[PDB]
Amino acid sequence: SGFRKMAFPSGKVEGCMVQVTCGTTTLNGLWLDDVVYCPRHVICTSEDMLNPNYEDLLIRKSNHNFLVQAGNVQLRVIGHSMQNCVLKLKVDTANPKTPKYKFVRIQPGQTFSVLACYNGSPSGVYQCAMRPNFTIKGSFLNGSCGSVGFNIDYDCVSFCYMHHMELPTGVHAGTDLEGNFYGPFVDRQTAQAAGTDTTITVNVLAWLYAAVINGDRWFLNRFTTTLNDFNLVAMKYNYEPLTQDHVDILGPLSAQTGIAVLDMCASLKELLQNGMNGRTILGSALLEDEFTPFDVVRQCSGVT
Amino acid sequence: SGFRKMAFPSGKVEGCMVQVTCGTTTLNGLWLDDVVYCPRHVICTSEDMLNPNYEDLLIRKSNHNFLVQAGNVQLRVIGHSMQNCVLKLKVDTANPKTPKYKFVRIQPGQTFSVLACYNGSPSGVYQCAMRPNFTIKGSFLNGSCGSVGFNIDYDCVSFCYMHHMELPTGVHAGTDLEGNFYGPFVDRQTAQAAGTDTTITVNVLAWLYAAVINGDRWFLNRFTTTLNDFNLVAMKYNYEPLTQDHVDILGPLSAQTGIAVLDMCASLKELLQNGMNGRTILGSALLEDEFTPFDVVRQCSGVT
Ligand SMILES: *C(=O)[C@H](C[C@@H]1CCNC1=O)NC(=O)[C@H](Cc1cccc(F)c1)NC(=O)c1cc2ccccc2[nH]1
Ligand SMILES: *C(=O)[C@H](C[C@@H]1CCNC1=O)NC(=O)[C@H](Cc1cccc(F)c1)NC(=O)c1cc2ccccc2[nH]1
Repeated sequence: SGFRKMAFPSGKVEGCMVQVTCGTTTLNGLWLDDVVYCPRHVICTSEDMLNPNYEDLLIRKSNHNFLVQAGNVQLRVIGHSMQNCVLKLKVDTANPKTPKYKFVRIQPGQTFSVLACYNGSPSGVYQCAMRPNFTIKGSFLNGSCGSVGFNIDYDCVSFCYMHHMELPTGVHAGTDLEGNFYGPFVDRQTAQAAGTDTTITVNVLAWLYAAVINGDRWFLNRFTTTLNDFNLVAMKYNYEPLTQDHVDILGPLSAQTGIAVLDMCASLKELLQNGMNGRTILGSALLEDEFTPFDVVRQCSGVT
Repeated sequence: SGFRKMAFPSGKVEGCMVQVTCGTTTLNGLWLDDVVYCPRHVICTSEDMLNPNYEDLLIRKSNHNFLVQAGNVQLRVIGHSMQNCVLKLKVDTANPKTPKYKFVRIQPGQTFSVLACYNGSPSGVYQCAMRPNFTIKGSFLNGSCGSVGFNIDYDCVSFCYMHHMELPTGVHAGTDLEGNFYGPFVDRQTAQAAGTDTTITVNVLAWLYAAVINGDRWFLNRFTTTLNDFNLVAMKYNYEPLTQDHVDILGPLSAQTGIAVLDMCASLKELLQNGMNGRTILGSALLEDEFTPFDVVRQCSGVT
């Protein structure tokens, strides 16, 4: 029993983190086979950022301008190129610790683990969701850029996020490992800001099922609702509409608990309209939306 | 910016997890140098548990009854012995991935990372506090016993927890790596139950400082309180008394924010007496007590 925000074990990713330095900027890189991936803004000066032409900036660099350090070993850079907003530094040594991996882009509402790193050294691991507005609510300081987000399936690391920047509200923005930003953000100095966000309804329902599996039942009721009536309530409280695919995805959890999805939706409607009246669910006094149905199933196996 | 429940990178511990099987029981072990540590209840049958004499049970075992598997390699057991509630299996191979390590016992109120494992394979990592009542609110299923808790300092893993059991309320109990239980729990079948718990006051104050560093200020006020008057309020709300050492430990965070510790205590008193009035702090609608002052400093460096 119990339910925690749990990250994937980070060792397979730790073995891939290196330090990349260009000029006076140091940040992190991801070393897979004979390529090190890092944010292209490593090549910028501060004044470069309010109007950078990266093609020009990169054409003025050579391999020797990039210092790559893996632990206490310098890696010789033998080529450089830019893929969208990431820099690919070819090095003369394949990482012997390269895991099986994939570069996957994730959807809003999906979760992943972040290995925060500084100076190529891992500092902490935590779980994050991609928000509907394509930001993440991370924990990142100066020097954390190039830290990555990932999921692990069997033996395979699916990398889905590289960290680039912090927005004015304190939330975070980055790219997939192809260098393509999540959301309408850019690696140049602008007034860019997070757009309006919404709550991930299917994840809240998943977490209510986690709570039932863990013995929190006080919010259940005998009522049901229709999908349409629920989604009228969702709209009013800035929750994302629930689809029939979401209902289908919640099928296993509904079967395990014996609580139909639209019955649980009637409970969520009551919670939105009434609040908790001083009670908690899984140790929270808010409705939590950063657990997917898969996160709940993986963690709550066989408690029944 | 940002503030997350962050665990330590788990790779150094992943390299130490193995599977231990005795009879029909499989659980996890910790392989350091040429010793594998695991819960001694691995040698018990189900009926053994309501009244086990472990000295007798172990005197009836031999090395060949213990199957130890590190990944896909069987480790030959060449000795066995029992230290309090842990079993030490000497194997004929030193773990080449042994980190620098220590066995440290932690205090209630301190935090650590848990690497949940099944069948010797790491599944997830999360941060936990040792509660005042010596339980932990973990996330553990059948097969998770022998999973460990730890902190990492520079290159050194301080192991502080091995998992043994789940209590009736769904919280968890275990030992230090010397096999000595945290709290008044035993590895035999009893009606044992978690005792009354309390909130870790110094950690709540630390988290309020984290919130200030991250721009949540609405709960601040111009008032101060005395330590005595605060502790009268603490007693009423089942919070642990605040000591002058706690005040001293909060000194750096107080200096960084410019908010005297007893000023922050006056804010906490107001929050306990009034609630939050629909507001949140660092994304929570409850006062959070599983971050130590060191956790906050490590994570919130230089946001100022
Ligand atoms: C990389 O290590 C670093 C991580 C930041 C630092 C603080 N917290 C984080 O997550 N990233 C930067 O320094 C980037 C660089 C950059 C990227 C894209 C466009 C840019 F103009 C600059 N800068 C920021 O994250 C940044 C800059 C400003 C200015 C004003 C308000 C907010 C803000 N965020
Ligand atoms: C080890 O893998 C396993 C981990 C448990 C399983 C469920 N969630 C966990 O964290 N631990 C056990 O099976 C232990 C064995 C044990 C240890 C000490 C004394 C014992 F009598 C048995 N058993 C339990 O955790 C347990 C047994 C019972 C019975 C009734 C109520 C609660 C309870 N917990």
